[PDB]
Amino acid sequence: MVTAALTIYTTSWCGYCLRLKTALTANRIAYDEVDIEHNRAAAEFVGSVNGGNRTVPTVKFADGSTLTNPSADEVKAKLVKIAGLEHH
Repeated sequence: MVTAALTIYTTSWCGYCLRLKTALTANRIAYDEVDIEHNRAAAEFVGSVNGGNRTVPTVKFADGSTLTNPSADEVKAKLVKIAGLEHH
């Protein structure tokens, strides 16, 4: 029942993504990471949301908006408003 409201794009080819991924996990933020490395249809979509690039730690919220390389603070403050929980 842990609702992961964040769709985070990840790969095994990682570095900078892991930084944010560690931050969000330590911040008790539930996220769902994508299969794009193996799952091609979603990989192409990364290129779409970044705009010709495929930046790893791209997060798409339940809001539909994507944040390419966000700060953990932003994510957490956006999470609390879009989920309407853990806000207070």
